[PDB]
Amino acid sequence: TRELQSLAAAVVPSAQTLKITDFSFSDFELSDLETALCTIRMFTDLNLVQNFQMKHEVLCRWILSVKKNYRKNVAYHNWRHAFNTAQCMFAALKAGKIQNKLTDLEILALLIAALSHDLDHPGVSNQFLINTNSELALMYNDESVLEHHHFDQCLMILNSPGNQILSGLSIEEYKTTLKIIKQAILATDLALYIKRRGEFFELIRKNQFNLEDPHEKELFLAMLMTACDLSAITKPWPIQQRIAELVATEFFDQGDRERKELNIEPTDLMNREKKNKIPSMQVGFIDAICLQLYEALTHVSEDCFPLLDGCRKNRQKWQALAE
Ligand SMILES: CCCCn1ccc(=O)c2c(N)nc(-c3ccccc3)cc21
Ligand SMILES: [Mg+2]
Ligand SMILES: [Zn+2]
Repeated sequence: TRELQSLAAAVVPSAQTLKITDFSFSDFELSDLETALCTIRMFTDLNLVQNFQMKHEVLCRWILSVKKNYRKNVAYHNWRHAFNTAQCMFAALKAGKIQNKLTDLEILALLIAALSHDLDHPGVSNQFLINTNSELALMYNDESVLEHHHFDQCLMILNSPGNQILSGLSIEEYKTTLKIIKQAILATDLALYIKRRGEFFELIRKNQFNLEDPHEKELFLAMLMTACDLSAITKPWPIQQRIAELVATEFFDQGDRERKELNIEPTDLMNREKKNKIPSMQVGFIDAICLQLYEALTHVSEDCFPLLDGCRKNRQKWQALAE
Protein backbone atom coordinates (compact mmCIF):
# COMPACT_ATOMS: atom_id res chain seq x y z
CA THR A 1 0.00 0.00 0.00
CA ARG A 2 1.76 3.18 1.28
CA GLU A 3 1.83 4.97 -2.13
CA LEU A 4 -1.96 4.62 -2.33
CA GLN A 5 -2.43 6.45 0.98
CA SER A 6 -0.07 9.24 -0.12
CA LEU A 7 -1.57 9.50 -3.61
CA ALA A 8 -5.20 9.33 -2.46
CA ALA A 9 -4.69 11.89 0.32
CA ALA A 10 -3.12 14.53 -1.96
CA VAL A 11 -4.88 17.62 -3.25
CA VAL A 12 -4.51 17.38 -7.02
CA PRO A 13 -3.05 20.56 -8.53
CA SER A 14 -4.73 22.18 -11.53
CA ALA A 15 -3.90 21.34 -15.14
CA GLN A 16 -2.50 24.87 -15.52
CA THR A 17 -0.13 24.42 -12.57
CA LEU A 18 0.97 20.99 -13.82
CA LYS A 19 1.57 22.27 -17.42
CA ILE A 20 0.00 19.09 -18.88
CA THR A 21 -1.86 21.03 -21.61
CA ASP A 22 1.49 22.02 -23.16
CA PHE A 23 2.70 19.92 -26.12
CA SER A 24 6.29 20.71 -25.03
CA PHE A 25 5.72 19.18 -21.54
CA SER A 26 8.63 17.40 -19.84
CA ASP A 27 8.26 14.62 -17.24
CA PHE A 28 11.98 14.58 -16.36
CA GLU A 29 11.72 16.92 -13.34
CA LEU A 30 8.70 15.16 -11.79
CA SER A 31 8.60 12.43 -9.14
CA ASP A 32 6.60 9.23 -9.65
CA LEU A 33 4.00 10.67 -7.24
CA GLU A 34 3.85 13.88 -9.29
CA THR A 35 3.23 11.94 -12.53
CA ALA A 36 0.43 10.09 -10.70
CA LEU A 37 -1.15 13.40 -9.68
CA CYS A 38 -0.87 14.57 -13.32
CA THR A 39 -2.68 11.40 -14.40
CA ILE A 40 -5.55 11.99 -11.95
CA ARG A 41 -5.81 15.53 -13.36
CA MET A 42 -6.11 14.20 -16.93
CA PHE A 43 -9.07 12.00 -15.96
CA THR A 44 -10.65 14.83 -13.98
CA ASP A 45 -10.31 17.55 -16.65
CA LEU A 46 -11.56 15.26 -19.44
CA ASN A 47 -14.88 14.88 -17.56
CA LEU A 48 -14.26 11.16 -16.90
CA VAL A 49 -14.39 10.91 -13.09
CA GLN A 50 -17.90 12.21 -12.29
CA ASN A 51 -19.25 11.17 -15.73
CA PHE A 52 -18.48 7.48 -15.13
CA GLN A 53 -18.74 7.62 -11.32
CA MET A 54 -15.12 6.66 -10.62
CA LYS A 55 -14.28 6.38 -6.91
CA HIS A 56 -11.20 8.42 -6.02
CA GLU A 57 -9.49 5.59 -4.16
CA VAL A 58 -10.16 3.14 -7.01
CA LEU A 59 -8.77 5.54 -9.66
CA CYS A 60 -5.69 6.12 -7.52
CA ARG A 61 -5.23 2.37 -7.05
CA TRP A 62 -5.61 1.71 -10.78
CA ILE A 63 -3.08 4.43 -11.71
CA LEU A 64 -0.57 2.95 -9.26
CA SER A 65 -1.21 -0.58 -10.59
CA VAL A 66 -0.58 0.62 -14.15
CA LYS A 67 2.63 2.39 -13.10
CA LYS A 68 3.80 -0.72 -11.17
CA ASN A 69 3.26 -3.06 -14.12
CA TYR A 70 5.80 -1.27 -16.32
CA ARG A 71 9.33 -2.64 -15.99
CA LYS A 72 11.31 0.29 -14.54
CA ASN A 73 14.67 -1.08 -15.71
CA VAL A 74 13.60 -1.24 -19.38
CA ALA A 75 15.27 1.90 -20.76
CA TYR A 76 12.48 3.44 -22.85
CA HIS A 77 9.29 1.31 -22.58
CA ASN A 78 8.65 2.04 -18.92
CA TRP A 79 6.07 4.06 -16.99
CA ARG A 80 7.45 7.45 -18.12
CA HIS A 81 6.85 6.60 -21.81
CA ALA A 82 3.24 5.55 -21.05
CA PHE A 83 2.71 8.65 -18.94
CA ASN A 84 4.16 10.87 -21.71
CA THR A 85 1.94 9.18 -24.27
CA ALA A 86 -1.12 9.93 -22.11
CA GLN A 87 0.11 13.50 -21.60
CA CYS A 88 0.33 14.02 -25.36
CA MET A 89 -3.18 12.57 -25.67
CA PHE A 90 -4.44 15.06 -23.07
CA ALA A 91 -2.65 17.94 -24.84
CA ALA A 92 -4.01 16.86 -28.25
CA LEU A 93 -7.57 16.67 -26.88
CA LYS A 94 -7.22 20.05 -25.15
CA ALA A 95 -4.73 22.38 -26.90
CA GLY A 96 -5.07 20.44 -30.17
CA LYS A 97 -8.88 20.71 -29.94
CA ILE A 98 -9.54 17.04 -30.71
CA GLN A 99 -11.84 16.58 -27.64
CA ASN A 100 -15.01 17.98 -29.22
CA LYS A 101 -14.59 15.68 -32.27
CA LEU A 102 -14.89 12.49 -30.16
CA THR A 103 -17.49 10.78 -27.95
CA ASP A 104 -17.12 10.55 -24.14
CA LEU A 105 -16.47 6.80 -24.45
CA GLU A 106 -13.78 7.35 -27.09
CA ILE A 107 -12.03 9.86 -24.79
CA LEU A 108 -12.30 7.45 -21.86
CA ALA A 109 -10.87 4.59 -23.97
CA LEU A 110 -8.05 6.65 -25.46
CA LEU A 111 -6.77 7.86 -22.08
CA ILE A 112 -6.88 4.34 -20.58
CA ALA A 113 -5.31 2.93 -23.76
CA ALA A 114 -2.51 5.53 -23.78
CA LEU A 115 -1.58 4.74 -20.15
CA SER A 116 -1.88 0.96 -20.66
CA HIS A 117 -0.56 0.54 -24.20
CA ASP A 118 2.96 -0.84 -23.37
CA LEU A 119 2.16 -2.64 -20.08
CA ASP A 120 4.79 -5.24 -19.05
CA HIS A 121 6.96 -4.45 -22.11
CA PRO A 122 10.01 -6.79 -22.04
CA GLY A 123 12.27 -4.26 -23.82
CA VAL A 124 12.56 -6.36 -26.98
CA SER A 125 10.65 -6.26 -30.28
CA ASN A 126 7.92 -8.47 -31.78
CA GLN A 127 10.49 -9.85 -34.18
CA PHE A 128 12.75 -10.83 -31.25
CA LEU A 129 9.85 -12.56 -29.45
CA ILE A 130 9.06 -14.50 -32.63
CA ASN A 131 12.70 -15.48 -33.14
CA THR A 132 13.22 -16.60 -29.51
CA ASN A 133 10.14 -18.83 -29.59
CA SER A 134 8.06 -16.73 -27.21
CA GLU A 135 4.93 -18.40 -25.88
CA LEU A 136 3.23 -15.05 -26.60
CA ALA A 137 4.14 -15.24 -30.30
CA LEU A 138 2.68 -18.75 -30.43
CA MET A 139 -0.47 -17.61 -28.59
CA TYR A 140 -0.99 -14.65 -30.96
CA ASN A 141 0.25 -16.29 -34.23
CA ASP A 142 3.10 -13.78 -34.61
CA GLU A 143 0.67 -10.86 -35.11
CA SER A 144 1.08 -7.76 -32.93
CA VAL A 145 2.47 -10.05 -30.25
CA LEU A 146 3.58 -7.38 -27.74
CA GLU A 147 0.40 -5.38 -28.25
CA HIS A 148 -1.86 -8.37 -27.59
CA HIS A 149 0.13 -8.82 -24.38
CA HIS A 150 -0.28 -5.14 -23.44
CA PHE A 151 -4.04 -5.49 -24.01
CA ASP A 152 -4.11 -8.69 -21.84
CA GLN A 153 -2.38 -6.78 -19.06
CA CYS A 154 -4.71 -3.80 -19.51
CA LEU A 155 -7.76 -6.06 -19.01
CA MET A 156 -6.16 -7.81 -16.04
CA ILE A 157 -5.66 -4.52 -14.15
CA LEU A 158 -9.14 -3.23 -15.11
CA ASN A 159 -10.60 -6.43 -13.58
CA SER A 160 -8.37 -6.42 -10.50
CA PRO A 161 -10.21 -6.00 -7.20
CA GLY A 162 -10.09 -2.34 -6.08
CA ASN A 163 -8.90 -1.17 -9.55
CA GLN A 164 -12.17 -1.42 -11.50
CA ILE A 165 -12.46 2.13 -12.88
CA LEU A 166 -14.98 0.98 -15.53
CA SER A 167 -17.31 -0.73 -13.00
CA GLY A 168 -19.71 2.25 -13.26
CA LEU A 169 -20.39 1.85 -16.98
CA SER A 170 -23.62 0.36 -18.30
CA ILE A 171 -23.37 -2.98 -20.07
CA GLU A 172 -23.50 -1.36 -23.54
CA GLU A 173 -21.10 1.50 -22.71
CA TYR A 174 -18.68 -1.06 -21.21
CA LYS A 175 -18.78 -3.20 -24.38
CA THR A 176 -18.22 -0.14 -26.60
CA THR A 177 -15.32 1.13 -24.49
CA LEU A 178 -13.46 -2.19 -24.28
CA LYS A 179 -13.62 -2.54 -28.07
CA ILE A 180 -12.14 0.97 -28.55
CA ILE A 181 -9.37 0.18 -25.98
CA LYS A 182 -8.41 -3.03 -27.84
CA GLN A 183 -8.20 -1.25 -31.20
CA ALA A 184 -6.29 1.70 -29.69
CA ILE A 185 -3.68 -0.52 -28.02
CA LEU A 186 -3.29 -2.74 -31.09
CA ALA A 187 -2.89 0.42 -33.24
CA THR A 188 0.39 1.20 -31.44
CA ASP A 189 2.07 -1.65 -33.34
CA LEU A 190 4.11 0.36 -35.85
CA ALA A 191 3.55 -2.52 -38.28
CA LEU A 192 -0.20 -1.79 -38.17
CA TYR A 193 0.41 1.95 -38.59
CA ILE A 194 2.46 1.36 -41.76
CA LYS A 195 -0.23 -1.06 -43.03
CA ARG A 196 -3.20 1.25 -42.44
CA ARG A 197 -1.88 4.81 -42.82
CA GLY A 198 -2.06 4.75 -46.63
CA GLU A 199 -5.85 4.65 -46.45
CA PHE A 200 -5.87 7.60 -44.03
CA PHE A 201 -3.51 9.74 -46.12
CA GLU A 202 -5.46 8.88 -49.32
CA LEU A 203 -8.80 9.86 -47.81
CA ILE A 204 -7.35 13.22 -46.76
CA ARG A 205 -5.62 13.77 -50.12
CA LYS A 206 -8.88 13.05 -51.97
CA ASN A 207 -10.96 15.24 -49.62
CA GLN A 208 -12.92 12.12 -48.66
CA PHE A 209 -12.06 12.00 -44.97
CA ASN A 210 -15.19 11.87 -42.81
CA LEU A 211 -15.10 11.47 -39.02
CA GLU A 212 -18.85 10.57 -39.05
CA ASP A 213 -18.03 7.32 -40.83
CA PRO A 214 -17.44 4.71 -38.07
CA HIS A 215 -14.55 3.06 -39.94
CA GLU A 216 -12.80 6.37 -40.63
CA LYS A 217 -13.29 7.39 -36.99
CA GLU A 218 -11.54 4.26 -35.76
CA LEU A 219 -8.82 4.73 -38.41
CA PHE A 220 -8.32 8.27 -37.05
CA LEU A 221 -8.17 7.01 -33.45
CA ALA A 222 -5.44 4.52 -34.49
CA MET A 223 -3.41 7.32 -36.10
CA LEU A 224 -3.91 9.57 -33.06
CA MET A 225 -2.60 6.75 -30.85
CA THR A 226 0.56 6.51 -32.99
CA ALA A 227 0.99 10.31 -32.93
CA CYS A 228 0.93 10.23 -29.12
CA ASP A 229 3.11 7.09 -28.93
CA LEU A 230 5.81 8.87 -30.98
CA SER A 231 5.38 12.23 -29.18
CA ALA A 232 8.99 12.42 -27.91
CA ILE A 233 10.08 13.03 -31.54
CA THR A 234 8.18 16.38 -31.42
CA LYS A 235 9.63 17.67 -28.12
CA PRO A 236 12.17 20.48 -27.64
CA TRP A 237 15.59 19.27 -28.75
CA PRO A 238 17.06 18.60 -25.27
CA ILE A 239 14.00 16.57 -24.22
CA GLN A 240 13.90 14.66 -27.53
CA GLN A 241 17.66 14.04 -27.47
CA ARG A 242 17.49 12.61 -23.95
CA ILE A 243 14.59 10.30 -24.83
CA ALA A 244 16.27 9.30 -28.13
CA GLU A 245 19.19 8.02 -25.99
CA LEU A 246 16.78 5.79 -24.04
CA VAL A 247 15.31 4.43 -27.30
CA ALA A 248 18.80 3.62 -28.58
CA THR A 249 19.84 2.13 -25.22
CA GLU A 250 16.90 -0.30 -25.36
CA PHE A 251 17.48 -1.19 -29.03
CA PHE A 252 21.20 -1.82 -28.41
CA ASP A 253 20.33 -3.96 -25.40
CA GLN A 254 18.19 -6.15 -27.70
CA GLY A 255 21.12 -6.33 -30.14
CA ASP A 256 23.31 -7.68 -27.32
CA ARG A 257 20.66 -10.37 -26.68
CA GLU A 258 20.44 -11.15 -30.42
CA ARG A 259 24.19 -11.76 -30.66
CA LYS A 260 24.09 -14.07 -27.65
CA GLU A 261 20.75 -15.85 -28.12
CA LEU A 262 20.50 -15.98 -31.92
CA ASN A 263 24.16 -15.72 -32.98
CA ILE A 264 23.25 -13.01 -35.50
CA GLU A 265 24.75 -9.63 -36.27
CA PRO A 266 22.11 -7.10 -35.30
CA THR A 267 20.75 -4.60 -37.82
CA ASP A 268 22.18 -1.07 -37.50
CA LEU A 269 19.23 -0.01 -35.35
CA MET A 270 20.11 -2.71 -32.79
CA ASN A 271 23.92 -2.54 -33.23
CA ARG A 272 25.79 -0.56 -30.55
CA GLU A 273 29.02 -0.97 -32.55
CA LYS A 274 27.36 1.03 -35.35
CA LYS A 275 25.91 3.72 -33.06
CA ASN A 276 27.38 6.27 -35.48
CA LYS A 277 24.26 5.58 -37.61
CA ILE A 278 21.87 7.16 -35.06
CA PRO A 279 21.59 10.66 -36.62
CA SER A 280 21.02 9.30 -40.13
CA MET A 281 18.49 6.76 -38.78
CA GLN A 282 16.67 9.49 -36.85
CA VAL A 283 16.37 11.59 -40.01
CA GLY A 284 15.19 8.54 -41.99
CA PHE A 285 12.60 7.66 -39.34
CA ILE A 286 11.29 11.24 -39.10
CA ASP A 287 10.92 11.29 -42.91
CA ALA A 288 9.48 7.77 -43.31
CA ILE A 289 7.18 7.48 -40.27
CA CYS A 290 6.71 10.80 -38.44
CA LEU A 291 6.27 13.84 -40.74
CA GLN A 292 3.33 12.51 -42.75
CA LEU A 293 1.48 11.60 -39.55
CA TYR A 294 1.89 15.00 -37.82
CA GLU A 295 1.08 16.71 -41.14
CA ALA A 296 -2.14 14.68 -41.43
CA LEU A 297 -3.09 15.34 -37.80
CA THR A 298 -2.60 19.10 -38.34
CA HIS A 299 -4.88 18.84 -41.40
CA VAL A 300 -7.56 17.31 -39.15
CA SER A 301 -6.99 19.99 -36.47
CA GLU A 302 -4.73 23.00 -37.16
CA ASP A 303 -4.19 23.42 -33.40
CA CYS A 304 -2.06 20.23 -33.46
CA PHE A 305 0.57 22.13 -35.55
CA PRO A 306 3.05 22.45 -32.61
CA LEU A 307 3.70 18.67 -32.87
CA LEU A 308 4.58 19.09 -36.56
CA ASP A 309 6.67 22.22 -35.81
CA GLY A 310 8.61 20.35 -33.09
CA CYS A 311 9.16 17.31 -35.31
CA ARG A 312 10.52 19.47 -38.14
CA LYS A 313 12.85 21.30 -35.73
CA ASN A 314 14.23 17.94 -34.53
CA ARG A 315 14.73 16.75 -38.10
CA GLN A 316 16.88 19.84 -38.80
CA LYS A 317 18.97 19.17 -35.67
CA TRP A 318 19.55 15.47 -36.50
CA GLN A 319 20.36 16.25 -40.16
CA ALA A 320 22.99 18.77 -39.02
CA LEU A 321 24.62 15.98 -37.00
CA ALA A 322 24.30 13.46 -39.84
CA GLU A 323 25.73 15.49 -42.72
C1 LIG B 1 17.78 5.03 -32.39
C2 LIG B 1 16.49 5.40 -33.12
C3 LIG B 1 16.65 5.59 -34.63
C4 LIG B 1 15.38 5.98 -35.40
N1 LIG B 1 14.30 5.02 -35.20
C5 LIG B 1 14.34 3.95 -36.03
C6 LIG B 1 13.39 2.94 -35.95
C7 LIG B 1 12.37 3.04 -35.01
O1 LIG B 1 11.50 2.04 -35.00
C8 LIG B 1 12.33 4.15 -34.16
C9 LIG B 1 11.34 4.30 -33.20
N2 LIG B 1 10.35 3.43 -32.99
N3 LIG B 1 11.29 5.37 -32.37
C10 LIG B 1 12.22 6.36 -32.45
C11 LIG B 1 12.14 7.54 -31.55
C12 LIG B 1 10.90 7.94 -31.05
C13 LIG B 1 10.79 9.05 -30.21
C14 LIG B 1 11.92 9.80 -29.87
C15 LIG B 1 13.17 9.42 -30.37
C16 LIG B 1 13.26 8.31 -31.20
C17 LIG B 1 13.22 6.23 -33.41
C18 LIG B 1 13.31 5.14 -34.27
MG1 LIG C 1 4.29 -0.51 -27.95
ZN1 LIG D 1 4.62 2.99 -26.84
